[PDB]
Amino acid sequence: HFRIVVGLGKSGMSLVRYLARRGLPFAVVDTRENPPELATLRAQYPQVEVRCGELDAEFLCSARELYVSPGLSLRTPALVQAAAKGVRISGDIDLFAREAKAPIVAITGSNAKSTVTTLVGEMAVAADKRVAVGGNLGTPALDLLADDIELYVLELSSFQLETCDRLNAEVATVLNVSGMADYHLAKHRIFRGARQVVVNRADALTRPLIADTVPCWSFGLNKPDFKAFGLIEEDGQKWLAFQFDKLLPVGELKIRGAHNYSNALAALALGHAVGLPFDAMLGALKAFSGLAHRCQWVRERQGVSYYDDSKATNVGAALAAIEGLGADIDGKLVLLAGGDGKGADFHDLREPVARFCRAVVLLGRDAGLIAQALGNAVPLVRVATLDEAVRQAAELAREGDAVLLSPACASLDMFKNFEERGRLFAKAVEELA
Repeated sequence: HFRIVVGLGKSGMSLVRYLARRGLPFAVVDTRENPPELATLRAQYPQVEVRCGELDAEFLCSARELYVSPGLSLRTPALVQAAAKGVRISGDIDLFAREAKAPIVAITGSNAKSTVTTLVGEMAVAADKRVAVGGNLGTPALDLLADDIELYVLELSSFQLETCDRLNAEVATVLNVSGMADYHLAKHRIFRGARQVVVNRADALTRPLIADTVPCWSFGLNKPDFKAFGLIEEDGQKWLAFQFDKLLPVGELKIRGAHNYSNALAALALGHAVGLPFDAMLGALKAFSGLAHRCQWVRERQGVSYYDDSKATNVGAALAAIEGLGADIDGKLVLLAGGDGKGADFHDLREPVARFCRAVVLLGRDAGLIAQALGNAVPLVRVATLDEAVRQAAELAREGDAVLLSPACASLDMFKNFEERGRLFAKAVEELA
């Protein structure tokens, strides 16, 4: 029967391409008045009606089925009236789930899902599989469909799972949970029809009831047991481990901190469940420097490692990296910070800096402001350029320390965006003698 695309974004346009190539009659609605895709849609799909305006329950009831974009609230009045008359409320992921003829790795959770999703993708690439990665913010799932594909890796948001009826994922995981009942019930739908699950030993709420009847792999930071990825501590070294077997000393990883070890172990668990070899996975794990500008490893020079965390444009993001990297390393931190502070209260940085920093290097407009908030009990130096800051940190860092650009400020006083700031930080580091 008839179908309607409800919402015209990146996912909506993928629904336009999918329904058109399959030869199915459909129409499109959007609450805007000159949406961007309107010029392309009038030129490339001239036979499709595009109804721009406030949603009308009357118009939607001419469809037996609707595909709602993740942004829109499922409690929008027109959508509630349409489901009462019997319209099936669906979405791109629900169509993808019915059309896939290859296993699906399905990942949902907090912001941490980007590292795990990216890792499993690079692991599968290292294993010579034809793999498509998408979902959530990323390539729309329906665009990934192809008959040569051997493995789908999907980062799914709570909204995308709300309109999904039965995903039939080969392995599925909710990375972490800990009110907010609706958020976690939606995420939990990722387990509908799942043939394997990966659970977090640190968070009992990520374990679905089906873990008692389907293969259940776990990850965590303590010592692993049957079907578990964990940490073994033998001699003075911590090792990533599977069951009784030591896989790799964490010191050979480029990423740092407890959260990254857990993300690495979850990615090992997910990749294992789909038969990725350990040798391929561990090599990819060793080569992964991190996400662009999220505490990203740049270089090791004379036993000092340099980390680009330029995305930390606020106090909260920088405190997380100061405590995350500081608790993990053997030495101490040399922090580079400063820029546009947005009037933030920098007081929250004093104690972690006193506990983890050997010195602080300050640049940017609000460098004097951060200085007064840190006090006169940590060694401070104020510089004018990023290259001065990098060389000044290298003159302060002793072996085993970490040089951390976690500015806690925006970069627009001296740079184009934070990404150019991190890119130029890496350049100054790569140019040290």
